[PDB]
Amino acid sequence: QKELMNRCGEMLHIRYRLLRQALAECLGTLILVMFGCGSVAQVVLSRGTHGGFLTINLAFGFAVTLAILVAGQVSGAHLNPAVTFAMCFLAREPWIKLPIYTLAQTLGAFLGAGIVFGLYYDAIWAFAGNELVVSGPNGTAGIFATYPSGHLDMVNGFFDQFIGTAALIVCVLAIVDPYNNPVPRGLEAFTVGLVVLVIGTSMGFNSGYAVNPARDFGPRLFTALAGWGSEVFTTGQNWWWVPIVSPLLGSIGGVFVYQLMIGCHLE
Amino acid sequence: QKELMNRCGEMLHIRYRLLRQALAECLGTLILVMFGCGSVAQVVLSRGTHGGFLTINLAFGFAVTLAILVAGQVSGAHLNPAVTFAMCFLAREPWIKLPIYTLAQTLGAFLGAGIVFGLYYDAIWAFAGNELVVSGPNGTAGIFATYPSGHLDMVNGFFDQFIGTAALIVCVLAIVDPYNNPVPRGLEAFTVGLVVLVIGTSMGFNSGYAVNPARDFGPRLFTALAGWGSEVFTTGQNWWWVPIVSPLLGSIGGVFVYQLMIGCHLE
Amino acid sequence: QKELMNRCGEMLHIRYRLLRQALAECLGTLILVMFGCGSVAQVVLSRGTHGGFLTINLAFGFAVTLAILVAGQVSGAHLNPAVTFAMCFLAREPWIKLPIYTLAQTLGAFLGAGIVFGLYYDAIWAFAGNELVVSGPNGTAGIFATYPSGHLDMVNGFFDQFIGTAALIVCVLAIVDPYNNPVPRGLEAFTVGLVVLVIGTSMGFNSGYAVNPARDFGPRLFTALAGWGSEVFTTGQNWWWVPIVSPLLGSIGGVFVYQLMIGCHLE
Amino acid sequence: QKELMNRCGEMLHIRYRLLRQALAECLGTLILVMFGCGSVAQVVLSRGTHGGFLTINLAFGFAVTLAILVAGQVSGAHLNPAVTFAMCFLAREPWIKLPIYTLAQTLGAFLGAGIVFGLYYDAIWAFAGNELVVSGPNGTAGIFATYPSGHLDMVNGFFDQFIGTAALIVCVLAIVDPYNNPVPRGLEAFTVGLVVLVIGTSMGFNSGYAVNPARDFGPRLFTALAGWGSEVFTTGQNWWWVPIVSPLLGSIGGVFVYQLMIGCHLE
Repeated sequence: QKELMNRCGEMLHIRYRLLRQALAECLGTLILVMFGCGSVAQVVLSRGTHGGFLTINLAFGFAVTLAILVAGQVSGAHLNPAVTFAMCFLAREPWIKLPIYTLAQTLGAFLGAGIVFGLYYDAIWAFAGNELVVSGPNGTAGIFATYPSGHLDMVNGFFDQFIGTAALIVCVLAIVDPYNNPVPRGLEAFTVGLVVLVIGTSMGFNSGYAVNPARDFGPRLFTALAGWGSEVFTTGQNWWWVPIVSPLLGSIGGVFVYQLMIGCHLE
Repeated sequence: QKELMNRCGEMLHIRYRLLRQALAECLGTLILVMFGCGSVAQVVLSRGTHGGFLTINLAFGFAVTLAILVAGQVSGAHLNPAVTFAMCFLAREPWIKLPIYTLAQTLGAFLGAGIVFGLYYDAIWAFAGNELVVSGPNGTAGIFATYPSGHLDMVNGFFDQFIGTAALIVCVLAIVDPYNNPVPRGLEAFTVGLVVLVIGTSMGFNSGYAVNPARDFGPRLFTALAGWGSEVFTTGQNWWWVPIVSPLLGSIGGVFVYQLMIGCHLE
Repeated sequence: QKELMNRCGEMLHIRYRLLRQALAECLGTLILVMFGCGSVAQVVLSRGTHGGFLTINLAFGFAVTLAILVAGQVSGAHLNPAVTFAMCFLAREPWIKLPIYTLAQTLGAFLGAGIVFGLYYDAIWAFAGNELVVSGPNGTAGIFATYPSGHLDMVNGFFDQFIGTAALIVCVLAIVDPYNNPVPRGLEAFTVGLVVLVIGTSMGFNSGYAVNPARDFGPRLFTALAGWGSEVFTTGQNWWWVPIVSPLLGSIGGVFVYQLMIGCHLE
Repeated sequence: QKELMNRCGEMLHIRYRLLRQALAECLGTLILVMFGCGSVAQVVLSRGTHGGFLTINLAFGFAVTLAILVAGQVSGAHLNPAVTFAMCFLAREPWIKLPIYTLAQTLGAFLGAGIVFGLYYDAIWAFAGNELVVSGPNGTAGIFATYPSGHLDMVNGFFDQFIGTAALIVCVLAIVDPYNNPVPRGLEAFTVGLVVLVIGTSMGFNSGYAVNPARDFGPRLFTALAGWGSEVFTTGQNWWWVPIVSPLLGSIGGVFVYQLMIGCHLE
């Protein structure tokens, strides 16, 4: 039966490399969101019975590792518009793929929310008694997108994502640096996956350590059309744009931090 | 004394390769079930005193790694009829070993339940006061097999295992792909073990993330003969066939997902 | 100042290899017990405030990895009389070092208890109000040695350690097998450290997953002389000999299990 | 745009190697403190809702791994004056960089506290109602620096840090030993990161497993100027000097322990 599989492989073969990389980013971000947002639903819908916040940190951290193992060889497994912006800002990848990856990263993250919604369709609907509440004691929209806590304000929420994304790029840039290799080559999947693991355990209290415009805006746009309504965007004094603008500004901020102390003074 | 050991080794040497691989699968699935179902008994019989659900996720995830380290070099450490079905569907392994591995995977998983039952013989019997209850406040059958929760329905339970198994095959296929190696070769034990770790932390709320017909039907058949009675099969509106049919359909579904976006468009 | 260090190194150089390996086993078991029994004191004296049972599993599992990294190159990091008995039974190491390693493993484990006692000297004494209680609500002897639970009986306690040690040897033998290498060579520290991690999360409910005569009898003998009295040995219907006799019988039982299915039918 | 980046790289290039290593230590300790002290604020300000003590252990343990991945190739990622003192005492690194690294390690740790303070500015101020309390039910100074518990005394606190640092150097020396390599070269980031993980789970109950004069005195000096006042230094019967003097004495104590049993008797 290998003759049919090889025949199907040659027909479905994609000549365009750019579209091949965008297809890998859709599945790479799908795994990250399905295994990440699905973990939140496991600890929110169960009210902590099936795990606490450490379950979210372990699943979100190791979902990046698995997403890198899946789409790393094809597209580089950027998995983040802030990460893609950092690579483009460093003259490492063409600027033409910045909107291509972002469009391919928002998708898949949007699809990953639909998979999580279909995975917990009965639990989500029975959480608030055949109704959808954006936030509160029976809030269900917090599973997909990230929302500020009661203590968090508008100014602190901006710097919460800025520091989270800057610390992500600083650690990511050191891993992907060709001249900075304190670890044998090929272990970039586990090392980058540890960065998201310690970010959730350190800066995941204010909002939910989004630090990813695709991971946040993607499922947030899904919840608007799924039935949560327009209240998703207006929650937290129009919080929806904070996990988008701030991580982009945090990427260039984290690019400068690494380059000024270690990146430029190497070799 | 090495002369006797070498003499015993040559006598016990098995010429048939297929039977050698089936013998490895029996011990490979035995370790997976003994260390997996034993973890559930540690957190169910102790009522959360000796660990929560994160204990189950860590033990189930790392039991696959140890089972791969034990039987990986001999049989490939399929450890799953859905995984074996995916390999056969991809023209990677002969179809003759699909029933051979499944028979060898149900066994060992059945034996692994007996080892767990003998490990917690006093705790299981004293859990309900010298009696066996399939489900409820003193339910003991949920340690071995997986049962749906109160919120889970018949339709959602089918798609809960379908999504769990499809996400397992997608991540497994990327690891075992000869042309998709973002990680140095030989680390397949740890990478696959992380897939089960994040599946339990993401989709382990609805039923218990079976995603393995051998890991579910094996000990479930043990509980029927151990003393739990025929109520094990009739619990949850005849739930016993869901962790069997759905993961098989989820394997081919997950095979298509990986091949269409990354698998076919490689090299 | 390197001249003095090199001069001191040549003077202190040990010609005897057997005594060099015994010295490594004393420090190897010291790290395992200090980081293992110290973890129990962190969650028992704090009444779960500074960690649950998962803290014990992670610390005990990763203490074996660090002890292997410290004494692996010198003595092989057996760290267990049952493991040493398995190697001697397999004609891999001389029988002369079976009592030498056991004497060197009981020591260090005894010293590791003294370090833990001095680490938590104030917490241990203030736990019961300037008194030492072997077991109960204010029990402090359970930190060092392992004691059966209320549900555990004499017969089940024997098979609890037998299954725990047999599963340890089966996974250890597959790692140290020269012809069974599904993982790149040199990762034996992390792979063996995962075996103890999943044993604590699976079979650590009945008694405390001793599965190590040196790790159990060592600090238990320390508690008798530290002030706990002879009640340590008579607790649990003379439980002290169960974590000694059973793991030794479980090592040869686990040796046969691996050899009959995978060990003999290799290459 | 690569022409501008290369032009900027040559201008910003640093000729002095010693200043290049000090710049790496500032960012290396910054990551360790930002991801370490930020984890404490995640579990203290949330009152355990967003994680327990295991969150601190995982974040502190893996922050050393990420800090080594960032500054390991440049300065060696000492990250600890006790570690730097151990290297200088072993005639491995020049004594001239002992005050240079310590000054560069206190900084960054001081800056890491400011980043954590700005990350949780609203949560810290709202924790005690627009006020700063050093210790108590609303204590906020314990996030940055380490303070003794109620049971801990002056004598035990000295030996709590002595044992913690000695066990750290013993495990660190075995990893960085050129002649003691039971693990493939290059995995020093993960192996050292496991040492801090098991130290927090074993000896992190008495004070908070400081075992690092830079990680403790750095943010402690920040809290004095941030608004906590001079009570930070006088808390716990002048505890501030214990995490400074004791780890330095524990480094040479741990140097002797490893050298006498394994270090000297090698090759």
